[PDB]
Amino acid sequence: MADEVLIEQRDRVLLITINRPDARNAVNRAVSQGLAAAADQLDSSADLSVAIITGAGGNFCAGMDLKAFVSGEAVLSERGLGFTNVPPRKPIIAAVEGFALAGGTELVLSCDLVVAGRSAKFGIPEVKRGLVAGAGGLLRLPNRIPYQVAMELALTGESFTAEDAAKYGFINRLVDDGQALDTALELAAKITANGPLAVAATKRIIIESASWAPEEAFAKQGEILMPIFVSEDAKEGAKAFAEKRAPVWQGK
Amino acid sequence: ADEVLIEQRDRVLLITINRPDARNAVNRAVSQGLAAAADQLDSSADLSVAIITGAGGNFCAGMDLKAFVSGEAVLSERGLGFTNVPPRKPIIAAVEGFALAGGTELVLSCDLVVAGRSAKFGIPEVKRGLVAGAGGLLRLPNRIPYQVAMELALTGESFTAEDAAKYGFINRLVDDGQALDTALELAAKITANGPLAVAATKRIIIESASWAPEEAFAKQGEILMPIFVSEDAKEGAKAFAEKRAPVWQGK
Amino acid sequence: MADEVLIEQRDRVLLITINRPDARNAVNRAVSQGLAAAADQLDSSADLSVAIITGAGGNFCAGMDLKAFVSGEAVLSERGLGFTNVPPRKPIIAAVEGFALAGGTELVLSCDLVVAGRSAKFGIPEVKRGLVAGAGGLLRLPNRIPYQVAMELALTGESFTAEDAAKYGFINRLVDDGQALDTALELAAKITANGPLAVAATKRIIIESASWAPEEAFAKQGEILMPIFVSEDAKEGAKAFAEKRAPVWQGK
Repeated sequence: MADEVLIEQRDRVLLITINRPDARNAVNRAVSQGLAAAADQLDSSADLSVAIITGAGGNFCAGMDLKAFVSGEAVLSERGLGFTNVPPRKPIIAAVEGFALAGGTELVLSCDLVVAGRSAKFGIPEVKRGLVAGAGGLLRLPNRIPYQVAMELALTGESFTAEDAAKYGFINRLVDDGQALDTALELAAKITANGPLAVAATKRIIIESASWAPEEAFAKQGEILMPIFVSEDAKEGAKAFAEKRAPVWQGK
Repeated sequence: ADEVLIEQRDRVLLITINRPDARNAVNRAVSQGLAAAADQLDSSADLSVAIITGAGGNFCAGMDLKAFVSGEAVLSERGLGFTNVPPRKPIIAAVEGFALAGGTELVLSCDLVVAGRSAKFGIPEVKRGLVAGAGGLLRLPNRIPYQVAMELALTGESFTAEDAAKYGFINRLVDDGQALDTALELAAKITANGPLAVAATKRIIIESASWAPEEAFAKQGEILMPIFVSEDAKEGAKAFAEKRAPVWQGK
Repeated sequence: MADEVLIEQRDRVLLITINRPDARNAVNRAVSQGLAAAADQLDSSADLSVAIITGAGGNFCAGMDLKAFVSGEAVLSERGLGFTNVPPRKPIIAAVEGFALAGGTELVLSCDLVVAGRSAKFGIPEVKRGLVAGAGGLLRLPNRIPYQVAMELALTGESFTAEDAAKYGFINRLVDDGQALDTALELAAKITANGPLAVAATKRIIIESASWAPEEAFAKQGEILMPIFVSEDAKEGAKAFAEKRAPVWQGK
């Protein structure tokens, strides 16, 4: 059987495919560990700038594999359910088709950007069973869409589509079913044209800044900016611009 | 009759401000009765959700100024009714007609909003040289886009349910007079679910805004633990697997 | 050569105009200092309640003047690029036409309200040169429009129009090109109609509340509120309302 997580490098893009189509890409031990390792690979390899996560067979992820867990498999890695608890540092785009409920929705929420087929289905249903979502969905959904919409969805546990969520800026690209990956690939290419460390540092500032004291916010930002300003890539950006040619990025 | 009416319908507490002739302004009896309602909601295991609405087609005109001026102690230990310490369990505002000033701050202390199309909101304090102090400024810029909340707070202008629907401030937008009926359906969607679960989900959504990132999952975990050992959690798994409805206890 | 920053008072409104249209109103030292001193004037003058900032000759601001930086001008003032890092205490409206990229966009984000001509062009393009935007755009854009859209624009560096951005609440008044100043003045008058101290304190609570611990938020608000309750304007506001006459504010 093919690997349950596929990993393919396309220039500065790392394409991560959950590959259990007959289980709608539910997260068992091999998927959780494979996704954690992809995150590590993305962040540790200089010639990568961005990742895309997607699912084989027109479904993204049914969430935790309850059957695998009940048999005795560990579904959590060091980064949580795949990487829900500790998403990667470098930018990652979720390319979502079809079923993406529950842990699948929480995995989507751990990503930075979302490209989705219009029929793609999301949800945080835990309260229906007298449970509460614990893989970050409650920490993040209320910051991606309007507070009262997120609250409604979390309290009713109802499903919602990419098509419905597009008005709230939760869907960076809304396309026809079947188009999410090719669209994600284009968006990734727009990002990887830019300075590798600069796109990473930008993300970092955006995530960390909502934790900073206003008194310190500019100094904290400045700490992250400094290495960028003196990077080799920053030199090449200016040089390439003067010379009317494409920059050649190195990630240093 | 009583200036605040309280009615239990299974797991729903219906709370009605009952001063229609005063457009349901908050005097001492109202503020105290709303605070007492919040206590009853939060202390009663057989309640999961509340709905707050106003008698006679208006929600709440805010602070009763005649009461304030005549020396009534209008603020309760939870603020203007419960603006400052809102209930722990989920609550829905069912808003018709006039909902200005303190009334808008009362709406903003709720979690979800069902409104008649013509319902009127606003934070008009600056027009009188005052500042809104019952939570409006702390919450409105987190419920609609920052610059829209800023604008509304600085001009003091009124805005309707219809205008605000565009920003995700209105969970259900209904023909005028239908807010309570629609809130009762929305409430039933939530009371269908685990009582402890819906309260804890709300709790995490609220308190997460002020957690250090590096401690967010640990803080969250402290709220989840009592849930995963709850009797409702066990009943939810057994009810699903026996293809029947769950019978909740709030334990 | 005219002043690089024009300043005009209309009743309680301070109109601040960046005046280097030859350079598309790029910020050199003269502009940065002019802008900082205009902020100071707004905040220290009791008979002012609100400002409007705009650019002469049909664009807002091209951002940092590169010729100036390169040659050695100390462009950053005490308040940043003009006043990006420490904006005015009192409310300020950006009246934006035409080119408003990079530093210009961050200047806009340092204001509280935006009125823009529909073809106005914003952007945070630093990543394209292997740089990161450092004048507050990354601290602020994600709180004005949806998180993932801000993240996207930050990572792509892609320009966006006022027309595009209006759906997100980033544009308080979207108007035809050429009408931004006129409309900003009408909005400013709607604000100056209200208590000067009350509008400033309202802005302060909105900004600073973002960083208060919940259990202290009402007490901290209480501190900013106390001076308002006992203010002379508070009395005047109630008596003018009672009488249904224009209140005459004093700023105390």
